[PDB]
Amino acid sequence: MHHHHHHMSTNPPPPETSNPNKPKRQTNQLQYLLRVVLKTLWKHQFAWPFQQPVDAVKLNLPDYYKIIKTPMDMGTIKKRLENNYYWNAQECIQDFNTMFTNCYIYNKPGDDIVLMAEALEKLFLQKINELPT
Ligand SMILES: COc1ccccc1/C=C/C(=O)c1ccc(O)cc1O
Ligand code: NA
Ligand code: NA
Repeated sequence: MHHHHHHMSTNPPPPETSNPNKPKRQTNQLQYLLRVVLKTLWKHQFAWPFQQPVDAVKLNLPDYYKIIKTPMDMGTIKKRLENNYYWNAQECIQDFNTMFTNCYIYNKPGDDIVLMAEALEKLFLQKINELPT
């Protein structure tokens, strides 16, 4: 009897940051999303949980990827922007919204992590209120 001692929690593969077959563009709005929006959010005191895929193994959150089926994080977004992965600003904004929404789904109002996401989302909405063009 192994008692399933060898079945251990693992993280899923991270989201793709490059797809040569995906249509992509460099737009002023996407350049701004990288240079202004992401890079100021990245420097925020609360950015650190969001700077890379949730590592459910390290955090001992074995239920995270049971609950969250569309993970997203700013590290993935930053790579996508740097790799010219996106067709338009709205695709990138959708990834930000997914990142915040996942946090609110998995956690509860008043949790430290949710207060962090709320603060970043406030700054995010302030920054994207006006894009180029
Ligand atoms: C319940 O999750 C938290 C609660 C309070 C503060 C932070 C978190 C989440 C931390 C992360 O998600 C995280 C931090 C560092 C890292 O390398 C990977 C992560 O998923
Ligand atoms: Na929730
Ligand atoms: Na702006």
